[PDB]
Parts: sequence; structure tokens; C-alpha cells
Amino acid sequence: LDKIHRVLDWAAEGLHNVSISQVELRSHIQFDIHETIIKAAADLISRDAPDYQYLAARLAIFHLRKKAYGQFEPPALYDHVVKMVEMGKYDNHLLEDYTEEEFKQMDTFIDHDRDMTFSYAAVKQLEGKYLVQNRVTGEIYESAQFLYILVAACLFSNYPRETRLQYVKRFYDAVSTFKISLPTPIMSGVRTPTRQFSSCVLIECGDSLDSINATSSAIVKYVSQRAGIGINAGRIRALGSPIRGGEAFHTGCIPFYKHFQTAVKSCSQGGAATLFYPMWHLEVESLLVLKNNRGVEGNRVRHMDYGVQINKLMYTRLLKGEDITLFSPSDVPGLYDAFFADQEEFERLYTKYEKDDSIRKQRVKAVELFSLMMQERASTGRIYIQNVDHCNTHSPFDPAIAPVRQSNLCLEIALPTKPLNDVNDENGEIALCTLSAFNLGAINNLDELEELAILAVRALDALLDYQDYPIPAAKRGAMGRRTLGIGVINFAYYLAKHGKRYSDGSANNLTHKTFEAIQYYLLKASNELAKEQGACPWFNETTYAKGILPIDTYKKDLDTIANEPLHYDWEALRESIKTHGLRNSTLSALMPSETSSQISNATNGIEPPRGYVSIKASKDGILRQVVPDYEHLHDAYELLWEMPGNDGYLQLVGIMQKFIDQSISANTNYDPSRFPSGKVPMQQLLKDLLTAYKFGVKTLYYQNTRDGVDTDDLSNFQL
Amino acid sequence: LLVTKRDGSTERINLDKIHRVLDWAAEGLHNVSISQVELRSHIQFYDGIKTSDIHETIIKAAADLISRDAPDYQYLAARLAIFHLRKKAYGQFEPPALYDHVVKMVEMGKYDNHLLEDYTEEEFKQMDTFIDHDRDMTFSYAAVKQLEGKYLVQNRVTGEIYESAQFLYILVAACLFSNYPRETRLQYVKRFYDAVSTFKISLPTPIMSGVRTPTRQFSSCVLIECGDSLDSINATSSAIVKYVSQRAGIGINAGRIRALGSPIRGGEAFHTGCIPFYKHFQTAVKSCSQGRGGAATLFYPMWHLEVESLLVLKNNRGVEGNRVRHMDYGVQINKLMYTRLLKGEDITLFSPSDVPGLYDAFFADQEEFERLYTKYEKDDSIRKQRVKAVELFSLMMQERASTGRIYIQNVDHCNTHSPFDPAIAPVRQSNLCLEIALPTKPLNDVNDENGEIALCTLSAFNLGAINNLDELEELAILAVRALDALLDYQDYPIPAAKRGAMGRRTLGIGVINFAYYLAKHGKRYSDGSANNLTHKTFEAIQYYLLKASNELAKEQGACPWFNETTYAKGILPIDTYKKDLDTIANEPLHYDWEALRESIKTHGLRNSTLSALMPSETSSQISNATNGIEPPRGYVSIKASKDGILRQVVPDYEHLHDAYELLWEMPGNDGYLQLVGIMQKFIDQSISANTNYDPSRFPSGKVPMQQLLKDLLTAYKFGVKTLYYQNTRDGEVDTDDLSNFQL
Ligand SMILES: Nc1ncnc2c1ncn2[C@H]1C[C@H](O)[C@@H](COP(=O)(O)OP(=O)(O)OP(=O)(O)O)O1
Ligand SMILES: Nc1ncnc2c1ncn2[C@H]1C[C@H](O)[C@@H](COP(=O)(O)OP(=O)(O)OP(=O)(O)O)O1
Ligand SMILES: Nc1ncnc2c1ncn2[C@H]1C[C@H](O)[C@@H](COP(=O)(O)OP(=O)(O)OP(=O)(O)O)O1
Ligand SMILES: [Cl-]
Ligand SMILES: [Cl-]
Ligand SMILES: [Cl-]
Ligand SMILES: [Cl-]
Ligand SMILES: [Cl-]
Ligand SMILES: [Cl-]
Ligand SMILES: [Mg+2]
Ligand SMILES: [Mg+2]
Ligand SMILES: [Mg+2]
Ligand code: NA
Repeated sequence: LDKIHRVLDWAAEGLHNVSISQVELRSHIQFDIHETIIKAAADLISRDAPDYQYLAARLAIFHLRKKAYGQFEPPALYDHVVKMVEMGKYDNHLLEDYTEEEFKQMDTFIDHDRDMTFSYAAVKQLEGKYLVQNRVTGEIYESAQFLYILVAACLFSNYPRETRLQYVKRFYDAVSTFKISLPTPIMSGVRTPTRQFSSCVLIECGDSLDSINATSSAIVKYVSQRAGIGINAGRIRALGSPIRGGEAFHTGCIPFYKHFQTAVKSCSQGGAATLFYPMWHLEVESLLVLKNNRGVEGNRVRHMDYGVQINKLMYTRLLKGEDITLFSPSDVPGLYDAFFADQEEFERLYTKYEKDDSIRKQRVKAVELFSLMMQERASTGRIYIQNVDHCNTHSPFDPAIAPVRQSNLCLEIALPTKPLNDVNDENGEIALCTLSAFNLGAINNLDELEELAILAVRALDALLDYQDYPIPAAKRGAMGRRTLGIGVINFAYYLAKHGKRYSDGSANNLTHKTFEAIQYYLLKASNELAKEQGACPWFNETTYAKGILPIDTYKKDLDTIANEPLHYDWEALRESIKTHGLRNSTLSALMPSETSSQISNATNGIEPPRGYVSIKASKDGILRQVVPDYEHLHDAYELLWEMPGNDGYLQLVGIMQKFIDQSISANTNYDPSRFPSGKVPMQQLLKDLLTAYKFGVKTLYYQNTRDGVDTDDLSNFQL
Repeated sequence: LLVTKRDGSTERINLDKIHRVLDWAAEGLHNVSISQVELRSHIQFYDGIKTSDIHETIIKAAADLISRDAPDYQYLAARLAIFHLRKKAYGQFEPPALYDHVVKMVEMGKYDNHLLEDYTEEEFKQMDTFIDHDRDMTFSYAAVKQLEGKYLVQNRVTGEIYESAQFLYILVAACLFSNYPRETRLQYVKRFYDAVSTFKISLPTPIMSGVRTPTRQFSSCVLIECGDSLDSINATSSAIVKYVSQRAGIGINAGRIRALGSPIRGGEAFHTGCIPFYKHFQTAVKSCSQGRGGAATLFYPMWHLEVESLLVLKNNRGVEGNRVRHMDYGVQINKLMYTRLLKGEDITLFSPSDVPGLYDAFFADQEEFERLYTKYEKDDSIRKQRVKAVELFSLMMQERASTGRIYIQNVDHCNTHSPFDPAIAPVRQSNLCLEIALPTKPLNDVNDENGEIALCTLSAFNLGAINNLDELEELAILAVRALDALLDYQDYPIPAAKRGAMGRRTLGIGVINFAYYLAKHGKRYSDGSANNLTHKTFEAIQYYLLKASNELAKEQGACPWFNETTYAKGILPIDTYKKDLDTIANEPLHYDWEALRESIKTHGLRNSTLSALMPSETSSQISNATNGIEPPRGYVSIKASKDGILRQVVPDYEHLHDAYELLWEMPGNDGYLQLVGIMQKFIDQSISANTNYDPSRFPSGKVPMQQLLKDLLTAYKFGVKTLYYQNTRDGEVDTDDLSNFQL
């Protein structure tokens, strides 16, 4: 009895508005036992008493210590590692790379009391998928600090003894205090005998059976490792196109899309993919309705998402109320390449081919085509936008040599690719990206990002050499460009604690300032890493190599929505990059973070919270999560459906994109009740779309619709 | 009034011109009425009416008069059509000289340019003298429609025809024998041309339509075995895509793929099931089809852990997640499975991954399979599921009945009676149509040089066109050599497929017009009256095929992988056949197999296999033959396609109507299955054997499961390797009753 009361007293230390009486009462313990107490505390998590999220977490942590060690106090780090290596749960390279004395020293870095800083949802995620445990019985073998210290130890294991343990302590401190947020594959895998860490894959399909086959094989290999897939299939020629003469005739893109879909789902009882194609593709009107609920199974491919690729010329046809001409890529020499790489050349070829009567083509009204796209985007939420000209005029890569011609599953990755002619084709290029994030809630000031960038960039860069590559074309891209994708979490909390909001423009200057610091320090870190270990082999293919920086090539319309000046010495950085190079071709990308950000109780990525308390279902109960410091900042927060429209948020995304190397998983959101007759007008959908383009937004991800066309009014619009 | 001639000029209407061409086409025909053809035409003579439209009206009228009482309208209409085609291609009835025709077509890019390299102008003059263009007048109307539809070189976006049938035949012959020495080349060309143009040898569609054109795509029959790995699954899928793009039929062995829930690497992961991979194979099959096209049969063992889920994949019920409806399936069975049924016992289902050695033994070693099977049944540590054999077999035959397209492969029969040593090159699957039986090996990559994809080149002897079995000696020589040359002639898009073809040089030569053949000999399917004749017939076929391939071996060398055959051991099909066949025939061997046995062991065979009995539903139409070994459905067959209603009458209905035995006049399947068993005694590969049932022959209009099972067991008893279609006419189980059965 009192043994339980003492643990409750212990877990409630330093908490406000929590009642041990209530936990006892709710648990019905008087009528294993500790698990019931944990759940009762978690069920008391609310707006009025958010601190229950820490009471329940600490009870849970206490329980896991006993479960793993038979006592609250963890064993010595060395004794733990030895035991786990023998059990085959840790990688045996740990005992070969580090001596017993070094494990003793690393143990002195460890602060096990930091386990008491997790929220309840954080502990459940750790227990659920991160902590090393028994496959079947679910018996946990470790605690959170052992995870953190060994992730740091593995990633910096090859560092010289002069600096190695110093880096290990730095990184361990950074992650265990939630300054740096690591993705799920790293949190679960690094320190274990696995080498599978790639979570997102970008594959470009060529217009041939061999490439379609290779692409399919590559998809299968990577979905079996539960990686998200980005597929460029826009090159595949249209239905009816001649083949060799034609000695045969093309039976269409859709049967090949269907084959890609069964590849994606081949290891699902699941697999997720986004497929990309140009808006002017001859089959586009058929491709746009592929997810539509009503139709024949023969002309539907519903279990993939799609990204429609658009440039300025397309939008211009819309604004002028003119036609868009559709072509098969096979019938228009140079057009596909120019679409991504050279806009004035695209316009030259496009108008030329439009006037050529010998070329198979179809004409549709731009209003009609755009409306069909946004109609399907609204009903599914899963028809995405890629502004391919923005992705190449404002890019780390020289589009003449390494154009960006697609994205990933979640539309934040922007990397070069090359089609494979065989699954083992050494001339192909499959884009991979290693991810992480800065927790904007946990940093005290922006200059703290200097060392954090050094730690984050070096840790991920070492992972590139550490991880394995199931496909040669994937290794080539990774070793060649060493592309990283570091983003942010807790942005909403960050804005709230600074008294700014999403929708009114109050955060425009702060956002400019914040993401200037992020990119500057990321670049500086990668530049210093290049001095020490050498620039990435294909650095010469970047705009950085030419002394071109993101501050040179951003969408100039940003100047009209923010006057925050640059605070860092970009001109000195410019010279140093041009001279010493970068270890990594890309550093930044703003991913969604709905899972990994739970560890630090962060708001998800750059998104506003839906509510003050989020309710999720889990393996063994319901998980409640309260936004950071609700107690003091509830009025400061701006919830998603409290925003009047998308303008404010889109302006912020544009401001971020000024500095981001890759792209951003930008959402659009609509509340039907905010409109007459409960219907979002097509005019509004198009306007926001145009707004996004105006401020340099590269991609549009989810369209969220809350569950509970005058072309003259767009004529004055300046793209 | 005026008609408009073909050259655009006008001319006064002259009905005598219509009468003349009808008179020409009716020459030698019986019971045809030119008056009736004229009356049936009701030609609406308006000013400017084209003679070409007049002629098409008259063709259709003649075609509409085709009936069992007046079958010769088949030929009246055909000759009128041939006439029409001569005009479209040549601007006159008489074809140009062969050399001038060939030069013109090569210039137009319609014929292969190698023709002009391999033969001089003089040699083309010589070949022209071989040609008899009047042989075009021997086609039936259905035949001409096939020629016009898919065989004659043409520009289909224009529609115009470029050649005639005898140019097709002569140049197929010229191309296939082009590499022969001048001492014998033109002699082979003439003999082969005569064989095909007089319908002695029937060639498959890829050859008829393609050989003489610039293409090298002729493979229409592909067998791919999938390994239990992502790499092989990917390779298999890629191989499927490549070959369906060439419109080949696919046989897929996916039986090795481990069951849903199976551990992987420990397991570090767990298997999500066969069905998602099957779905992937299906989209591969359909990848080059407008969303008809892309055809595959997928094979798996009866004892597979997921078999009950697999058997219902074509079922119209159920969610889309557990259905793969656009492929066919072949259930693999052996003696032990049937035995469990007879004794009313259980069958144990295993994932192939959980039973080391079982999968291989299933095909190659029945004794070892039985040892392993019972051992693993008694091992409680091995994941398994037990099901009543009655339940499992009933489910299978139920889905076979409802779809017609759940097939059976008796894998023990395929390996105990086989041209291949199962310890070296076992047969572990079949093809789309269940007559092919060849070795395979999984690929770990689409370009894997160590895998083996099975290919087969097909043809058939026309049993209705031969006058005695001894004619097969020369016909086998011609057929074997022509196909063997095609092996070196055609392309191979996948290395593993070239390996099998060059290594084994496997052929599949079958028959057409079997029903007509039985009728003219006064025999029938159902009463056993055809047993001895069938024995005599297929002994002659296999003997002469073997003799030809053996002589070809002496001349050009045995196939590289000949030592993997049972033939190389000195073993013949007459040594290994199902012994129960001794009870249903007493026809003695008429040919010297012992001398052949010695000759084969010394000089080998050019080809690892020679014979296989395919359906041949299209190629039979060319020679107006009854389809393969199947009995006719009726005296008159009808295809209501294209121009209108296309009718075809069985050969010589006039004299043999009472001699024919129609499919639905059969008391059952036993007579047919005995004949198949007798055929299989000599056939290298297998036979596309059909089962047939008329619900109205049974009480309450239901075909009893007891009967489905009895026929299944009867097939096995007489060594039948496979079962293809179950046909059900369109207009509960007692194991004690089955216990009597002797497998
Ligand atoms: N038989 C087919 N049926 C339907 N589509 C096909 C077929 N063959 C190829 N395709 C598709 C796949 C590709 O998208 C495209 C071209 O395929 P490919 O393998 O490159 O043919 P090819 O290279 O021999 O001819 P081409 O020079 O026209 O590309 O057409
Ligand atoms: N003057 C005519 N009056 C009525 N029918 C005719 C006449 N001339 C030809 N026909 C019929 C006979 C045939 O059934 C049909 C086509 O015969 P056909 O000889 O090919 O016509 P055609 O004379 O225009 O061709 P061609 O110039 O090659 O001789 O038209
Ligand atoms: N991630 C996955 N999800 C579902 N099925 C998978 C997955 N990976 C592989 N499979 C299937 C495909 C094969 O049928 C089978 C084994 O594939 P395979 O490529 O041979 O794995 P493996 O060789 O690394 O492990 P193992 O030694 O168990 O075969 O499991
Ligand atoms: Cl679908
Ligand atoms: Cl600009
Ligand atoms: Cl995440
Ligand atoms: Cl289906
Ligand atoms: Cl026997
Ligand atoms: Cl056929
Ligand atoms: Mg090509
Ligand atoms: Mg005439
Ligand atoms: Mg394996
Ligand atoms: Na593939």
C-alpha cells in the first residue's frame, strides 16, 4: 500500500494541480498492478491539469527501469553493453571500437535523471518502437539514456581519439535534452546489428520497359524496408504512342502505374508512394482522377498519391484564360528537360511545338485543367503540387547538370535523380536523404545553432558511411552528393513563446531571422566539415560551387512581406564555400514530424496544432498530448482552425523557403463552415495556389478539409 | 445505270459478270446454288455503285449460306474472298513473279532484307516454280478470314493487303531453311512449302504472321519459375513484362514463395503473404494491355499453407484484397495427396520454407517426399495446418467447376514419365495451356545468366490430311528441322531464356483434326473403339519425330544439354509409361524402338523434347481442321465476329455426319481420358486435356462432386499429366465409394 503511495509521491514531485488522491481513486487498485496506476494517471491528462503527462511518464519510466534492470538504478554502461551484445541486441562493433575505460567515461556523461523529463506520449513511443526489446514478449532491455549515449557512440565511433569522446558527450547532451530530434530509423536502429536506416527514396523512371522494370524492382526492395517512395513516371509516353515505328503502340501510363502500385504494396498485409508527372502530359486528365472514388477499376489507381508538376507558363495560361496544350513527352524533343531546367527554352519549344501541326497534341482550357486538378486535390487531399521552375531557379543544384525533377512521399525532398536500366545499373541515380530536426522550443537563442549544426551535420554525415545500400544507384547518390535534410519541430510553440502568430503576418520577420540562422550555421558546419574531411565528390554540380547562395536566388516577392535584414556574414561564407566546398550538397528540408517530435513533446514540424490536447490511439491505450507550456501560452497559441485562411501560413512557408535547400511539406487548410453554403469556391482554391507560387513555394502537400471561376479577378495577379 | 470499276471508270451494268465469277468460284463444289446466292444478295443497284462493294455483298451472301446441308458454301465464299484479295494486293487476279514481289516488299520495308542476301534472283525464279497459286482455292471461308485478319502482311491503318497465301508459305519455307547448303536447300524449301500449303503441317500464328518480315519475335510460350526471395520475385516480374510485351503466354511457378506470417531472417520481419506478390505478377501480365490481353497460369502445390486462400482467387465473391481474378491457376498434386483422399484422411498444409527438402522432393523423388512429409507431419515444432482431404479436394474442384480455369498438374507423372532426369532437370510447372512440361530455374536478376526460362516452339501434324502414318516420316523431318532452325533464327530478350532454348532445343509438335481422323476411320471417343488406333497413331508420331531429331543430331550435333535427358540414359517413353495403360489397349509396337534406342544413345537427339498436344484453336481454322484432339461442339461452329456471322463446318460432314461424335453426345469423360492416357504414353511433354460436363445429364441439373472426383482419379490412373479447361455446357462425397479406386 504505502509502497505504492511513495512512488506516487515521488512521481508527483514538482508538479502543479495534480492529485494523488485522484490517481488512486481512478485506478481502482483497492478493488500487474503498477500498469493500472500508470493508465489512471494518463487518463487524467487535460487542459486544466497538463502536468499529469509528466506524472504518468515518470510512473512509466519507473516501471520500465524495474522491467529492464530489476531495480530503478541502471547498471554500469559497460556491463549493460556487454550483456546486450551477448544477447545479440547491440552491435558487437561497440566492444571493438571502444574500450572498457571509455565506456566508463561515457557512463560519466550519462544523466539517467533526464528520463524524468519525458512526457507520457514520449515514453509510450520509446517503449513502443525505439527502446531495444524482446521481439515477442515485449520485454524491454534498455532505458532512454542508454539509447541516446550509444547512438552518439556509434555515429562518432570512427573519430580520432583526440576528439571522439568530446563529440560523443556533445551529441548525447544535444539529443537527451531535446535540442536535436532524430528520426525513427536512427532512434530504433543505431547501436543494433541493423544497417537499414533509409526512410525516404526517390526513383526516376525512364521511358522504357527495362527502366519500368528496374523502377519496380527498386520500389519493392525499399518498401520492404518500409521506406516512403517518390516516383517520377512523367517520362512514360502517352497512350497510343508508336513503339519502334510504330511496330507496336503504347497501351498507356495507367497499366504501368498499376504495376508500380502493386510494387509499393507488395510487402503490405502499408507501403506509401507519391507519383509525379507534368501537367501538360497528354494523359493528364486521366491521371488526375486516378484516386477518384467513382469509376472503373481499369482507370483507377487509388492507393498512391500524386504530384502534379507545374511552371510559370502553365499559370500564365490560367491567368489569361487561354489554352494549355497537351503533349506526349516522346513527341516533343527537349521539352521535358527544359520544363525543369530552362524556362525560356521551355517557352520557346512549347510555343514552337504548339504551332507544329505534324505533332500529336490536344488542347484544353487552362481553367478547366486547373479546376479538375484542384477538384481532385480537394476531395482526396492527396493530389499534390510541385512548382518545378521554383525547384530549379532557387536550388543548391545546377539544373543543366543535376536538375530537380520530382520529390519524395511527403513533398519536402528535392534531389537529383537518374533512371535505371536495370536494378543494379551503376549509371542510375536514386536519391536518398538522411533526416533530423532542430527543436526550436528547446533552444535559448539562435546562436546556439552554431554548435548544434556542427553536431547534427557530422552525426548524419557519418551515418552515410555507416549505413548500407541495397541498390548501387542509391549508394552513388549518397556517396556522390552526401545530401542531408535537417528541418525543425516545435515551430508553433516557438511562435507562441515569442508572442507571434501564423495568420496575421506578425511572425514574418522572426521567421526570416530564424531560418537565416538555421541555414547559415548548417552551411558553415558543412563547410568546416569539408575543410577537415573533403567536400562531397560531386560538389562541382552544385550552385554553391559557383559561389551562388540561397540569398541570391530566392523569389523576390518575399521582399514585400518581410524587411528583416541578414544578420550573418554570408559573403565570408560565400568565399569559404567556393574555396573549401561543402561536405554535403544539401543541408535543409522541412519534413513533417508527427512521430519523432512526440519524444520532445513538440508541436509537429511547422504546423499549427489542431487543438491544445491531441488524442491518439495506441497499442495498449489512448495517448493524450498537451501542447508545450499550455498553462502559460494557451492564449498565445493559434490553433489550425482559428486561422482565417492560408495566406499568413503560406507567406511564412515562402519566407522559410528563401533559405531551405530542398523543400517544405506545406499544407493547405479549409473550413467549409467559413464559407457561404458550406462550400469552398474554386476561386479561393486557385487564389491560394497562385499565392503560394507568388512567394516561391516549391511544393504543396496535404490539403486538409475540416470535417465539422472569374479569370479576370486573377488577371491583375503578379506571378 | 452504271457501276464504278476498281480503277474508277464507269461501265454499264452487266449481271453476267456477276454470274461468271460465281460460276468460277463454284467449280467442283456440291449442293451450291448460284441462283440462291444471287437471290440472297438483293443487290441495290444505284448509279455509281462500286464493283468492290458489289463483290463484298456477294461474298457475304455466299458466307451466309454456309450450313451442314450445304457445307461447300464455305469454299464458294472463300474463293470469292481470295479473288477480292488478289485484286487488293496486285490489281489483278494473277500474282506477280516471286522475285519482283520480294524486291517490292523489301523496298517497302515489309519483308526482311536478308531474303535478297540469302537467295539470288535465279533461286527465286526456281522457288516461283514450286509455288501453286491455285492452292489458295483450297481454303475455307473461316481460313481466309484468319489469313486476312492476322497472317497476310498488310498495313492495317490503311487496311490494304500486300501478299497472298502462297507467298506467305514459300517465304516462311525460304527463311527457315536459308542457312542450309545449296546441295539440299531448295529441295527442303519445296518440300516444306508443299507440306504447309497442302495443310500437312500446321504452323503457329507467330510464325505464320512473322517469318519473312523484319521481326525476330516468335516466342509465344514462356515458363518462368520464381524463387522465394525479393530478388527473384523482381526478376520474375521483369521477365513477365518483357515477354507479355511480345504477347507471349506465361506460365508462372510461384509455389516456392513462403506463406503469410513466415519469419524472415529470424525473423527480423514477417511475411505479408503470397497474394500481394501474385497481384504484382498480375499487373506485370497486364502491363502491356489496354485497360483483353496478357495471359498467365500460375502454379502452386496443393499442400501450400495458403492453398485454401489461393484456390478462391478467381472467385467473384470476396473483397478485392483477397482476389487475383485475371490469371489462371494450376494446382500441383501427387500420389500421396490422392491417397489421403481415397482413405478419407487429412492433408497437412506446410509453408515450403518450414519443411526443408519437401518442395524439391515433391517433383523429383516421390519416396523422399513421402519420407519427409510424414516426418514433418509428426514434428510438432513445425508450423502446419491440417485439413480433410475431402474438403480440400472439393474446394478445388468447386472452383475449377465454377471458373473452368483452375487446372491440375500431376507432378509425379510429369517426372516419372519424362524425357528429363528429375535428379538433374526436374519439371516443376507447365505453361498457360497446360501442355508444356520443361525444366526451369529461378532467376536472381532479369539478366541472370544462371537462371533458366523455358521456351517451346510449336507446330502440329494434320491427321486429316495424311493418307497413311508412314507419311509422318518425311513430315517429321520437315517439321523438326524447320523449328530447330527457328531456334537459331529468333531473338531472345532474356539470357535465361536463350540458355534453355540453346541448351535443350525443346520442341512441341502436336496434332489437329483428331476428331475428323477418328470419324473417317469409323472410330469414336466414348466406347473404347479408338484405343488401339490412337496407340498406333501416336507411336508413329513419336517414333518418327525421334527418328528425325536423331538424324538431325548425327548431322548437326546433339543439343548441348542432352546428357540431362532420360534419352541419354538409353531410356524411352515406352519404358516409363503408366502401366495401367496395358489394360486399355493391346496394339503392338509397329516400329523398331530398340534400334532407335541404340541410335539415340550413340548420336543423341537434336531436341530434348519433340511432342506436346496443344489446343490450337486458331491454327486449325486455316486447314478447316477440328480443334486439336477435342471433339466438335456441333457440326457447325459459329463465330459472330467482325463482318458478321462466321460459320465453319466439320470436314466432310456430307459423308461422316453419323460417324462424328459431338462433345455433348458423350456419356462422360472416361473414353476421352483413356485416349489422352494412351497418347501420353508417347508424348514427350503433356496434353491440354479438357473435362466436360452437361448439367442436364444429371438429376436436379447439378454435376455431383463425386463425379468430378472420379474423373480426376481416372485421369491420374491412366498417367494423365495435366488437366486444362473444364467445360460446362450452357443449355456429398463418399470416400468409401472412392476406396475401390486403383491409382
Ligand atoms: N509491347 C508493348 N506494349 C505496350 N507498351 C509497350 C510495349 N513495349 C514497350 N512499351 C512501352 C514501354 C515504354 O514506355 C515504351 C517504350 O519501351 P521500350 O522498351 O523503350 O521500347 P523500344 O526501346 O524497343 O522502342 P522505342 O525506340 O520506341 O523506345 O513503350
Ligand atoms: N459491269 C458490271 N456490272 C455488274 N457487276 C459487275 C460489273 N463488273 C464487275 N462486276 C462485279 C463482278 C464481281 O462480282 C465484282 C468485282 O469484280 P471485279 O472484276 O474485281 O471488278 P472490276 O472489273 O472493277 O475489277 P478489275 O478491273 O480488276 O477487273 O463486281
Ligand atoms: N519486408 C518484407 N515484407 C514482406 N515480405 C517480405 C519482406 N522482405 C522479404 N519478403 C518476402 C519475399 C520472400 O518471399 C521472402 C524472403 O525474401 P528474401 O529476399 O529472400 O529475404 P532474405 O533472404 O533476406 O531472408 P531469408 O533468409 O529469410 O530468406 O520474404
Ligand atoms: Cl486501385
Ligand atoms: Cl524572382
Ligand atoms: Cl516523424
Ligand atoms: Cl483482380
Ligand atoms: Cl506405373
Ligand atoms: Cl492456335
Ligand atoms: Mg526505348
Ligand atoms: Mg473485272
Ligand atoms: Mg532469402
Ligand atoms: Na521488376
